[PDB]
This record gives sequence, structure tokens and C-alpha cells, in this order.
Amino acid sequence: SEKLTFKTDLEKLEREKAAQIGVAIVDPQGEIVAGHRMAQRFAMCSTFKFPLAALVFERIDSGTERGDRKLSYGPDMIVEWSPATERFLASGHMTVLEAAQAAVQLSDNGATNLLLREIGGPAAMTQYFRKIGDSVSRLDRKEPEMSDNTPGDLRDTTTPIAMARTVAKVLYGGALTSTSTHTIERWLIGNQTGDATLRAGFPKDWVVGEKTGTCANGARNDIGFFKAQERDYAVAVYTTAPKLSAVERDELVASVGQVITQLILS
Repeated sequence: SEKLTFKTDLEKLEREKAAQIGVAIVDPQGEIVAGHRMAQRFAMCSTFKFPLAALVFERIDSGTERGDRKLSYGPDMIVEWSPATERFLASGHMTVLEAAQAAVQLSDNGATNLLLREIGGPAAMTQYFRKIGDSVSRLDRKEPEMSDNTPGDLRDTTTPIAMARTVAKVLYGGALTSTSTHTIERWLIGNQTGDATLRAGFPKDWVVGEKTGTCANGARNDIGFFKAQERDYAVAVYTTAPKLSAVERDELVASVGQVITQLILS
């Protein structure tokens, strides 16, 4: 089987790198194409920032939020890795759409928190997950503490299958308006943080958009979509590799991309 090669090659990577690799690839109706440790819990890390943006776009779609509404803040909003937030600090605000674009494309933590403040915290993010049929994914904390990733801790976790299905719902399942869906897809394609991760392992002619994540305890994640042979797919990759370097974890997720490629093209 090509399915067996996919399984075997991922398990080889796991043994060779002392890693656990969660993958779920689903079609646009959320039907399973391939997986590995599908229903296993992993820390979301910054991968939730994509669903957060989707939540914000739904609020705009539903007329409970305005894209250009100015969200004011002072220096307390600045936390580790807040590159855009720090730039806009002097001006005293970012807009909803500015913060969202920074959350998704730069993984900006301060911008993420700025939005969380506005939409009702981790509890509202979780509510959104439930609202779109995701009974698994949960946000419990803001950044940066949500990135702790303590083994056995259910807080701030998802499974590959749950998140792949959330991605498919958001992009293909009619969760957002056509306009909002296209905007989030363009943001994901133009993401600035994923050049060395999943899309490094996909062929150059594939259309791919994604959102990365990094946590404590060696987590390196990448979730999003790709279009291959003119078919659309949603994908969630979650990896943990405590003994690898940061660059080696990027290389691992890229390798997982290569393993996906060979299955798809098989």
C-alpha cells in the first residue's frame, strides 16, 4: 500500500528523532484521507491563532464586530514575541483586522491577546470551537502561558483529526462568508513563519496556506490547507520532539510534508 508507506515512513521518523507525529488530512467534507496518531491530544501552541481569526471574521460576518475598530492598549499588552504590537504601541492601537493579520501571519502574541481581550477570552475561543462542531479543541489560557505544553495536561490542546476538521469547516464548510473565507486563505498563503516547516516539504506548484506553532517540550506544529492535482485538502500536523534543536524540528515537519506529498501523488 501507499497507505502503508505513509504509516511506516512516519514511524521511522518517530523512532529516529525520538518524536511523536500527529497527522490528519481530510477532504473538504471532513472525511479522512490519512492520519497518524489522529485522536491523540497535542498542545495547540500558536496554531489556534488561525481559528481565532476565523472567530473574529464570524463576528464581523454576523455584525457584532467591525474590522477597522481601534483596539487601544499600553505597554502591558506587549509580551514575548509581539513584533507588530510593539511597532503600533506608540500610535496607541491596532485595529481588529490589523491585530488579526499580525496574529495569523507573524504569530504575534500581543495581537492575539488584544483580540482575546475583545472577544471574551479563552472561554469564547472554546465556545467558537463548539459552535462549529469541534467538541475537542480547547483554549484555556492566553499567550504566552498557553504554550506550556505539560504532558498529560488537557489545557490548550486539540487532536489532529479535530483540528483538521475545524480547518475544513472554516475554509470549505461554509463557516464564513465567501469574502472572509478568501481573506483568511490569502493570509495563510502569505504567512511569514512557515517557510521552513510543512510547505518546505510540498511541491512548489501546490497552493498551500498554513499557521505554525511552537511550544515548550519540543512541540512544533503546522496546520492549514493545500490544493494538489486540483483537489483541496485540510491538514493538521502536530509534533513533539524534546531532544531535537529548533531547526531540526522545522526539518522534521518538512519531512512530514514530504511523506504527505508521496502519499498524495501516489
